[PDB]
Amino acid sequence: GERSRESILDATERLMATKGYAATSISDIRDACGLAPSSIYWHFGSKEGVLAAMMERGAQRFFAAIPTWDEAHGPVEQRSERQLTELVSLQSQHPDFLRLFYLLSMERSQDPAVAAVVRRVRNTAIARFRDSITHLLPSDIPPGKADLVVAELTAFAVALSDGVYFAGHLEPDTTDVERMYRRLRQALEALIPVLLEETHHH
Amino acid sequence: GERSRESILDATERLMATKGYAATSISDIRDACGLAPSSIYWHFGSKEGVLAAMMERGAQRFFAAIPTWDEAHGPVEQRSERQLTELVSLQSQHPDFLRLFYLLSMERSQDPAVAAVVRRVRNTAIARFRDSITHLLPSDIPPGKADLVVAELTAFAVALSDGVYFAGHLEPDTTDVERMYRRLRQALEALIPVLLEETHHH
Ligand code: NA
Ligand code: NA
Repeated sequence: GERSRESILDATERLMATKGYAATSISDIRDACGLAPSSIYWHFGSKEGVLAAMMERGAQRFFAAIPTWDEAHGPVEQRSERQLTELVSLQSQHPDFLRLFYLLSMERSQDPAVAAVVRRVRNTAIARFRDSITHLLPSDIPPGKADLVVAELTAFAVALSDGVYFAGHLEPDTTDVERMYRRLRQALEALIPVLLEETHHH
Repeated sequence: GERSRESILDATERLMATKGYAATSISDIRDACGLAPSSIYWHFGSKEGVLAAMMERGAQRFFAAIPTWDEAHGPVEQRSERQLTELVSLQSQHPDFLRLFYLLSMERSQDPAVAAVVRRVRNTAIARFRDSITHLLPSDIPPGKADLVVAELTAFAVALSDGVYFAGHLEPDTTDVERMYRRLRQALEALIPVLLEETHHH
């Protein structure tokens, strides 16, 4: 099934870019990838399902290009910096999967299969941020306390990172993605002791 | 013109909530507000124009409920805190105008009149954040340098604030809006000396 699916998604991607969503028909997609409407529906159920799958595939490619903490090479002190430089580079490309993700997340989606796609991509991003953020804390924090601090830091980072995409979309000419992320790293470093102490009100 | 417009927007708001955008017809809107399709088109041009105007009106109500720095009362040291508490309160309601703003900003919009609406709302938010952020700096910063630092802080705040809405939409049950904004205020306080020093590389 995989290869047919890839071909459908490639064609729909190019078509939507060209014509927009509304003007792109299943028949246009067939014309471009050589698979009959019957075969397209069999794989994606609907046009909206195709868009959702195109968004997920973009997301998977994005995440695969960012090393997990264990995959990052070089000194363990600089693994955090390697991850971040890959994020910066991918984000500064302004990838279309993100536009699609934010759009689908805000739409009150007609096709009920879209929500699961949105949820999966979102949870992956949160888990990936969590992964790297755990390594910013001192290693002597009791694990439960660390889980709390990391969760909060992770939400802050995910929020800032979401906003960076909007800045790139709406202020493309004045937005330095590398610099925004540097500010995030700096904010996280500062917030760590704050969260450690405020949490001690437990 | 004002009062007819308000009535059209009220009706479309209720209708979209109920049926969704696609299922809401101009005729449904007429049925609900008592203004003929001819009069609806005269004011908004198209259905998309109605949605854009509904989004802007929501935004205007939102901004009007947040005091400018000069409007805030109480000690000038606590004006920043008053502004922020109103922001927290409005954001924690998860207002629909924001969903619409993010959606319209991500859509490749068919009606060319929508972009100007998006631009206006966005510029207002940036100016409002800028306004309050200027008061976080020491008063002895040379004005030009302050403009730079404030701009950067403003972009960071706008980005974090955008992300807070996504957290409220996608992690509603685990997102504390007051706490996220407290973290933003704390991050800004920490970033100020960082930006002052890094800027001294000019
Ligand atoms: Na994509
Ligand atoms: Na609205």
